[PDB]
Amino acid sequence: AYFDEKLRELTAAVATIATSYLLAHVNQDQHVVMLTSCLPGEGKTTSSLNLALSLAQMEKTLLIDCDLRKPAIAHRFGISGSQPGVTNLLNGTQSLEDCVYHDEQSGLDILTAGVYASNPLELLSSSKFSELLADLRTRYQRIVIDTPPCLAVSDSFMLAQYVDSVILVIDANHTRTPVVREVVGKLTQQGSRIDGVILNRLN
Amino acid sequence: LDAKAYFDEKLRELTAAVATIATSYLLAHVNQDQHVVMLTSCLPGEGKTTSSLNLALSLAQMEKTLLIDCDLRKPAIAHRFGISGSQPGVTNLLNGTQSLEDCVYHDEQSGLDILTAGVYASNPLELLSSSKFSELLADLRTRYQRIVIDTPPCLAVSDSFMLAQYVDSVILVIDANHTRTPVVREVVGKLTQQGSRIDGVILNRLNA
Ligand SMILES: N[C@@H](Cc1ccc(OP(=O)(O)O)cc1)C(=O)O
Ligand SMILES: N[C@@H](Cc1ccc(OP(=O)(O)O)cc1)C(=O)O
Repeated sequence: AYFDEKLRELTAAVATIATSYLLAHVNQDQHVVMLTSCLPGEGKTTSSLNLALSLAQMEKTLLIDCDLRKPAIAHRFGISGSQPGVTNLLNGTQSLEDCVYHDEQSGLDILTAGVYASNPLELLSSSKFSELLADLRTRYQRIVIDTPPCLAVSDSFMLAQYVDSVILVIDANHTRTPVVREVVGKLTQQGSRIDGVILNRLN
Repeated sequence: LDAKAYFDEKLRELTAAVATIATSYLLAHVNQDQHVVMLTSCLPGEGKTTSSLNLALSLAQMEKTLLIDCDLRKPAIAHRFGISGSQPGVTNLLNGTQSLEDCVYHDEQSGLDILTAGVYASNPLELLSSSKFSELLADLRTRYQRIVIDTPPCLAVSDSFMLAQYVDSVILVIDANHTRTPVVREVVGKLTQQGSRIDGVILNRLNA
């Protein structure tokens, strides 16, 4: 049943235009961009690729899958589970060349989550992670980071230290605003600021 | 320089797709007797082919469906599924070069069956006014639950006024941003003053 997949993913794409516009033409200094939600199932992963796909039109961009717990990016580009990714780099198994997947339908570069890692937050709080991000900055104009939810784990409060912009994805049909207000509060009380929302509408 | 071209194809495709949902619903759940349905416009450039696509694709999820390209003059269907222009289709069948089996292309991403216009033919109205064209339609009726036919614009050539005799329903595709209603009212009259009746509109909105 293809036509409804076409409506869902086409809709998902337009729901990210104003966010993609702002980044491309207003805050051009925001080189590393982090997408997150308060809970699972709010459209965060498809908003991430859709954002990265459009930023790929004007800049050499990288999409990184950083939900090392339930990773989806590799799934949605039809990428191998074999394909080495982010954890592979941090663990020094493979190098960046044998890790980036190039979707040259689009020009986008994709760094998948990589093989399983039982220490996801340990890995992400690494100084091998901060070093990896610093190196990717000097190689890419834009980087888009898919993160796991803000209330499930602490990963994303950890990552936000490292990024230039946080975009908060919200299933406006179901997430309640007092929750959002609390998540915004938790970020504010450690430093990070929210630079924009994406309001998906799911059923 | 920017992503306007990328986002505008998506927005155009999304608007085009959404414009065919109510049409498809009506056919799937209200007018189930209308097995062969014809889409057309008054002029070129009104969204008619992608409306014929999405409609067929959408009917495919509930019924065994066939999309036929019958604009033998400026054909688009084959182009939009990434099918070779070589691929035999309607003209091939009418000219008896190929038979029906190694003519139909199956899009197995979607379940839809597609019959392209086929190789070029300089006798287009000649061919469609054939009897073996009607015999081809009679056979396709017994093989498909729905048949969706993309046809030429009404005011360019007369092909579609001829085709309407063979179909159970005519759907008129309209670029409501640009087509003017007295034009539409005139084309409706031309069908009204022969057999055909219009059973529904699809209102595209385009950005020339
Ligand atoms: N693609 C659909 C639904 C969707 C659901 C979940 C999803 O992934 P996650 O919840 O992990 O962000 C992505 C997309 C939409 O955005 O409308
Ligand atoms: N090519 C655009 C718009 C378009 C589509 C079909 C179309 O058909 P026609 O020119 O025959 O009316 C016209 C314009 C789209 O994919 O929606």
